[PDB]
Amino acid sequence: VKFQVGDLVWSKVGTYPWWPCMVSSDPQLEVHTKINTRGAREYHVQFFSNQPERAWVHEKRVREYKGHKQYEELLAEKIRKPRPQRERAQWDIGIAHAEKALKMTREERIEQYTFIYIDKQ
Ligand SMILES: Cc1cc(=O)n(C2CCNCC2)nc1-c1ccncc1
Repeated sequence: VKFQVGDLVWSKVGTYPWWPCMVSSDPQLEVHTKINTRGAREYHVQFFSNQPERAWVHEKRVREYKGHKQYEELLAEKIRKPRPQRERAQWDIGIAHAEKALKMTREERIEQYTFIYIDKQ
């Protein structure tokens, strides 16, 4: 376990670009990390965005978030993929939240950003 609740990370999931996240406890499993069905470690993350979403992400697809300018370094891990405008606008919102979160303590971030989960009736 390298990440704890409230840690800021970048996550690379499916078709999406590296995305700013906050590690959090899964509302059902009450853990922020687990070993998956293939025996690999995963972390539970909240994606910063105007659209709250969460996911379990494989540890190899998670990186410590040091700042928005680290994005170029992640791509370096000349040819470049373009990015759709709608997705870029959502990513810019997520980054603005991540940058604000970076200036907070882990306790302040947990209070400010942890999602509220409502059971579907
Ligand atoms: C980056 C990203 C990766 C991902 O796998 N998902 C899924 C989460 C679960 N629901 C279906 C999308 N959403 C996002 C995302 C994108 C923009 N705003 C919020 C979240």
